[PDB]
Amino acid sequence: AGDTTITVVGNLTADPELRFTPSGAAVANFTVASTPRMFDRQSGEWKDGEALFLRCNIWREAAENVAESLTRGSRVIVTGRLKQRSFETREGEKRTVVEVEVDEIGPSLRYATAKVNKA
Amino acid sequence: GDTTITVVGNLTADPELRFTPSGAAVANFTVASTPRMEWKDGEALFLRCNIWREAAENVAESLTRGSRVIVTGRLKQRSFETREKRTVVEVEVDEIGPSLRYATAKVNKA
Amino acid sequence: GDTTITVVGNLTADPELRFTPSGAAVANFTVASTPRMEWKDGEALFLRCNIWREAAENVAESLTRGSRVIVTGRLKQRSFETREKRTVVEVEVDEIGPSLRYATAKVNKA
Amino acid sequence: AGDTTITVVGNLTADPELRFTPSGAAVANFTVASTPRMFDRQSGEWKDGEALFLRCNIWREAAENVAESLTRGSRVIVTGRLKQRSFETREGEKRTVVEVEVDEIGPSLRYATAKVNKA
Repeated sequence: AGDTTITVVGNLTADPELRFTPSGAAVANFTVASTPRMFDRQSGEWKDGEALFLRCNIWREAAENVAESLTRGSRVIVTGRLKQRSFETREGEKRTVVEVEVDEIGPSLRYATAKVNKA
Repeated sequence: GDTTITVVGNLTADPELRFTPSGAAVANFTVASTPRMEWKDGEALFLRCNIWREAAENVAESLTRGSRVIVTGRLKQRSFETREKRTVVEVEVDEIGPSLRYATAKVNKA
Repeated sequence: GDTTITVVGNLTADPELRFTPSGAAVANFTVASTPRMEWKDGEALFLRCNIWREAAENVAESLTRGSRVIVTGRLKQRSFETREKRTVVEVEVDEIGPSLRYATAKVNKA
Repeated sequence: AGDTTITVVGNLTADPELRFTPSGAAVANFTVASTPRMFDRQSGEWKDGEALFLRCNIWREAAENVAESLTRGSRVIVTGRLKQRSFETREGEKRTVVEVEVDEIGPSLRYATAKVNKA
């Protein structure tokens, strides 16, 4: 009844890639780079932790809205479901990767303002 | 050890921006989350939210009554123990953004 | 569209097991979540929880006052609008288990 | 300040693998198989969705407690942080995978009871 759900905050590594299926349905893909931060004891200020890079998918109107509104570097908040997709290596094997099927996404207002236009 | 929460919903009213006596910007708003499954609204959940600093000012400039938002933060609770027991909750907002589910946005850094 | 929450904390009291007039088992318990960072407790957050069916009976059999638990469920809110405004929250528990952070458990299916 | 956090519910695919670092610190690894469920419209009851398999890591006392308490098939609830680890293929390349650094874990009481013993 419950999918595995997630919230990620981070920046897009690149402009959202927008495609259209053969039916005309829009799909946008992008990756969120999430930079955590540790205390870094033994003197010293903060220290950025290893970044997590999550590939995200989103469909139809929401995908179009993402393509119209976000770009490389955009700081975003994303909620969605973690899904495992299967791929194919040039050596025959099927290696999986975890991606986010996005439910909702928006630009963070932490360091930015936004002019919102409702559909 | 902090209990975190993500809520999606609509501002019940325009964010109220103030400044502490110290000069620090603070914004208060309430998120109304009404689940649906175009048939049958669920119970409506109204979460009081507070946020600070530049984010506070960006919220006040960018969002209004009705704006659909994604909010993540820490869930807080108070009890006013009394004459009579009263509790409220509140979310100390870490990040907030307008949802692009049903809208577009022109974004402007800094 | 449902707002979910995960909370980690300790039962304030032994779970209270009842049966609806229908015969359905229900358990009520409250989770006290006290964040720490062995220096400085944070604010304590007490979430009323309800769960149903076999899970209700397993909770009542397995957990007591003090038991450290991991709880995920849907956050619910009520307003008692009145003579005077009063709200409470509650978590409709999807799953619950005792944490193995500071304890072991002998587990027994069914 | 915020890591990317997650809650997963599922079953262990196998008994937890327990190891000890050269310092004597315990580490347990295991994978949670999370089976979501869709409505399956166009007549028909429920239908299990594609399972998500997440590799989980946990350390020290908590790892020992997991090894003492859980086995293959154990239904569990897990909270933790999503981390990307780097590996090495037999063809030279470094392929990453997302894992859970476990904060807390416990056996679900959904279909089971537990005798809890506090340390």
